Amino acid sequence: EFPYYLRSFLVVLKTVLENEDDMLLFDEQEKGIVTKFYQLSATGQKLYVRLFQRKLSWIKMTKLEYEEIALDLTPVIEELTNAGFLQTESELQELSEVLELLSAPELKSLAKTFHLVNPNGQKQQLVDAFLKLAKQKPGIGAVILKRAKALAGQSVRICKGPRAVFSRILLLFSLTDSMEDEGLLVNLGRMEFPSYTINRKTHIFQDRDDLIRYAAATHMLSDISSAMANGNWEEAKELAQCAKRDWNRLKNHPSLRCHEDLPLFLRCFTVGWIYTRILSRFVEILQRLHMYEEAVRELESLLSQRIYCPDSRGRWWDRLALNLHQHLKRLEPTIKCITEGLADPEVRTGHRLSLYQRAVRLRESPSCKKFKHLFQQLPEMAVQDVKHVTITGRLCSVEELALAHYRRSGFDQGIHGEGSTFSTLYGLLLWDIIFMDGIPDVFRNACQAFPLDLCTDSFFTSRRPALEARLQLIHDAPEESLRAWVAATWHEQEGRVASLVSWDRFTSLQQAQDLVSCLGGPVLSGVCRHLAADFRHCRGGLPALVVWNSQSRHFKLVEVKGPNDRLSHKQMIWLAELQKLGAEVEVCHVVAV
Amino acid sequence: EFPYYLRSFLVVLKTVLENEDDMLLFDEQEKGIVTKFYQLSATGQKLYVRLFQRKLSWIKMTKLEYEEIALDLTPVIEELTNAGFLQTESELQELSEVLELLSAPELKSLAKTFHLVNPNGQKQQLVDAFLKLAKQKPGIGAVILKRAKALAGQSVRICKGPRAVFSRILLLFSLTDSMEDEGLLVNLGRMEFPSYTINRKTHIFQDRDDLIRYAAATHMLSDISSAMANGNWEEAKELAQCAKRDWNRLKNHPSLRCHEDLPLFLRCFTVGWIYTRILSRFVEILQRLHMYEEAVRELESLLSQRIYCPDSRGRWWDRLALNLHQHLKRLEPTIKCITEGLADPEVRTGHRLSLYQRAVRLRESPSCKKFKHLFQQLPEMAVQDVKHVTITGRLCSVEELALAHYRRSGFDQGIHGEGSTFSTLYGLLLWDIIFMDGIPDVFRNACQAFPLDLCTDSFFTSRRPALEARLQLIHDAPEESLRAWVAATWHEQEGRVASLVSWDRFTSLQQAQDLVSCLGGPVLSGVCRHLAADFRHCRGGLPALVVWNSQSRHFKLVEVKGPNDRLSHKQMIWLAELQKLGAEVEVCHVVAV
DNA sequence: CGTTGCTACGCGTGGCGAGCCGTAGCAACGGCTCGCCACG
Repeated sequence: EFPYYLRSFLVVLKTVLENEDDMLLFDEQEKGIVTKFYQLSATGQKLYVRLFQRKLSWIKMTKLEYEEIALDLTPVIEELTNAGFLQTESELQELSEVLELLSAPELKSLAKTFHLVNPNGQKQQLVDAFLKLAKQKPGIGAVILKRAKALAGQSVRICKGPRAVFSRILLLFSLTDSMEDEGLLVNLGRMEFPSYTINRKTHIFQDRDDLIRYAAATHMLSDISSAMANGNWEEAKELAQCAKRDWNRLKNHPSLRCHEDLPLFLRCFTVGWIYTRILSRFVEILQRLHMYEEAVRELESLLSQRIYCPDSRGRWWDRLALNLHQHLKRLEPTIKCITEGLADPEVRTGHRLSLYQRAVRLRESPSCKKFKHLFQQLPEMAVQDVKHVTITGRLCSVEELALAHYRRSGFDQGIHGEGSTFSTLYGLLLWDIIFMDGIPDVFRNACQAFPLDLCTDSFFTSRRPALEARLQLIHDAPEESLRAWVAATWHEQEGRVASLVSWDRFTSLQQAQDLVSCLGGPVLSGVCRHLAADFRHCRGGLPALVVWNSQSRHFKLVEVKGPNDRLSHKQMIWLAELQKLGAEVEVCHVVAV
Repeated sequence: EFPYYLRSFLVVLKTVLENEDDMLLFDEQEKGIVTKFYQLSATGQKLYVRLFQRKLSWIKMTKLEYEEIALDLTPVIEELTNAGFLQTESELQELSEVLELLSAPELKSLAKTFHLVNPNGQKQQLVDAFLKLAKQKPGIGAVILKRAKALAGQSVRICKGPRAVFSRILLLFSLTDSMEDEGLLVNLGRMEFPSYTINRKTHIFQDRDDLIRYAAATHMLSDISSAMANGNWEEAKELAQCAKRDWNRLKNHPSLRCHEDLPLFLRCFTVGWIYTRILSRFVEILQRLHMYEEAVRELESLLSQRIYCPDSRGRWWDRLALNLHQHLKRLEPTIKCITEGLADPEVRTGHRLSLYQRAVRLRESPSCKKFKHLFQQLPEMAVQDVKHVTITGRLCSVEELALAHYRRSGFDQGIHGEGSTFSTLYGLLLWDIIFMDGIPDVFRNACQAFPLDLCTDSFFTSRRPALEARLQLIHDAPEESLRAWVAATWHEQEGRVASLVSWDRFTSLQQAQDLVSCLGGPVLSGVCRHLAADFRHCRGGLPALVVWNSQSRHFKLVEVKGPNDRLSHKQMIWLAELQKLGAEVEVCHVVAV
């Protein structure tokens, strides 16, 4: 009667409409369209949202079925058409769009009609043949168009004007979903968020145009990503080349100056940052296509600016070196690269370790004896040793095999939760700081699962005195404090959606209390500090497993590796860090059976 | 020249005289008195009605002033006296009546005259002293009488014979005004009533005597009510005890058998029903006087019969339990009471909830562990949860504060109209059914504001097919239908007095149309069904407020509660019902500032 | 309900009447607040 998708869609409109500065990014005709949506019947609102969620393409009217809305959709379609929200096949004027609308038999039929060869050819071959055939001013395109429409019959499509309005509203509601591909899910009407106070101070978008350019970059990034994921690297390349063309064409626009003044945790919500991300995928595409030459200039270009994606610099330096070392075989620029990279303070310890490791390799083979004078800068960056055990396989999940073995070794409890285990404890012990008042712009509407600066260096620096006082309080805390604090947060917040916290990670509050008792205050303090100080990079390197003996309270943090799986650099940096806090860590290899 | 009070008085006489069966309830001398009234001059008719509206007591002739009738009333008084309509002080023969007529100085003067002590005592003390002094066959009463009359001077009083004739005529004209205290206002000459056709089939009063007994019960109920309202509970008790004596003295009279055969919506216009109401106030009086013992037998007596005031049974059961539980502290009869009450199908959901709530309380404390075997009958009567918000106070009207807050929350429209808002919409959407032909005895003269069965279960059952067809038609109605129907009734009936409909509740037809558009057909259908099916009990529990956003058409039904105000059971039953129809409901608490 | 001077003793509203040689008891006194009823 009042279905979820409509409810959730209504929440988003309400939120965005509520904020006057966001509303200044739309003109009067655009606001008028939201009004028109509100003036639709209920059955009309339901169909529009069911169609708005679908891929933007034409749909045959005989394929439209939503029994829960109406047994015959025709008058609803009619309402939406009169209101300017759907268009009918009278406005279907693009040959590609209609060729996309036909089934396989129909395309074949049309093919025979125009005497195409290979009519039993695949759809994409037919589509391609027809469009070429249409390129014979003016062309026979018009005739292929009318005959295809005769076949397709009555059809509707979501109009693009109104759709783009809702599209930008959606963007405004959840900015952290825009670059999510590579911080709007169904429950939105029903999920309870944490409490905090909205506090805005800074404009992200300079004007209506700024938002529109932002949104177009977003869609392009989404397009390119889609292509790459399906292995369509050639299409992925051309899309990236166009995106590349739009970006230079836009550089030195006055709006960019204002973007540069935003703090990093807002700056990721700007057009330039998005094109930088686009350029970064461009690198991967060039490599898949073996264009290692071209990949290197793009890397050097990315690294030559310092306004966008500083987080990415380590990945860039490391890939630049790899291309220089291996595919280009240029030994002296490679040394230069590693040394610049090592000097770059944005590079976190993982890539740093990776860069250094490559230096050692280069300094120690016939190929580079002569460059010896370029290796004296080398830091003494070392990472401490861990213990490795092996267990035999079975026919199954490698973590579950590990868990069974540690239960045989006296560790009757165990959790396979990766980073979520610690991040959940972090969440439970530091909730009121994660969600504290007084930090401008980190909470911009009432539907966030985290403060916007969470995954940014300024999270810690903006809450430093409270953090310093809380981490000291944890480090010294006796068991009973630890158990109590966890219970407090658990009791007061259970169910509330906080991105750090998985309410189902533990089998119960008691299990979580038992775990914090075994880990103890110093260890917990150490891990919470790392997560607060540098959450992106810490969450990823943490051991698969935590196991413990409920009698002795002996615990081990265990990383599990099956055949052909080894430690990444991140994992090596964090097993050592954990070891430094005095936790016992172990790597468990499952061997082929 | 032709003043309102006379016009209205003339309308009543005309109506009643017009009906021959009503006229059979008066004898020839009584009809003769109406004739004599008609034979009075105009100035005579005006004075009589101005005196008939006044309290029945003696009036000093030097206090009579009606300049608009005559600058000297003497010959008019003379006309009314000759005609037998007023009596003069020659017939003032009751010591109490004359002691009531004297001012404060005069009573003091008389007091000194008869050597009363405390002559500076209050009037009621003097009045009481004189009447005691008169009790010294025969007594000195005669002497106090003559000396008081010497002081009071020329005085007149409305004669009781003719007055009681007009009194019964008034009763006959508007029977729903008789029990109104606890369904004859000035405009009567000028108010336009709805259209409908008179259709009588059943005699309410068996004869002249029946009507007279009915009227005397009415006056007693009015007396007792007056007493209670002024906190004269002791006088209220004695009046009730006499009334109690008259009722038993009357039980098994043959006229009662005919009253029992009347449908409920006429049966309320009978002597027995009135004494039942009298007995019900008797309960409240006994409690005010802390006679909780006696209150309980009266309750048990009321509940032991099923012919009168079935509507009241829930109130009775609930008060019986309260007296048993709290003041008598009898735990086992209390359980019995609640269980009988819960079994009583006359008890509506409000008192039902109240009864159950008391059961839970009794089943869950040391006092009643042992009675566990008496609690197994317990129904699973549950009532769903609502949302509660709080806002800060200001120095002002709690509903107006709420309205200001919801305007801040984006609800630019709002109405504080309680039940009248919905009942007005009900009225506008169902007018021609509320006033339809074909239901015998619901329209008995041309001056009714509602069908007589309106507030009775038989309203719905007597119009069920038309109601079922109309509520289905509303449930499915598109916005444009809703707006149109409301406009139709508004246009055709505006001004006509219908008790359900407040022509001033909305600021205009358009506001009402905008509201019905936001509420939508299903919700409206749900509320109209409740009001049709059970109008007494539904109108009272409805939220103070309806607020809405004119753009999104989001609406909320809001109940407002200031300090020390909480939800009644009725309100809890109807917030849930509204919630069931999918309306969004909210309780707004204003907190002390 | 004060202040004080003398006597005796040792249904929603507005208008307006009613109410409130010292020392202890009481009646008059006005300003003020309340309740009742007529009225539209």
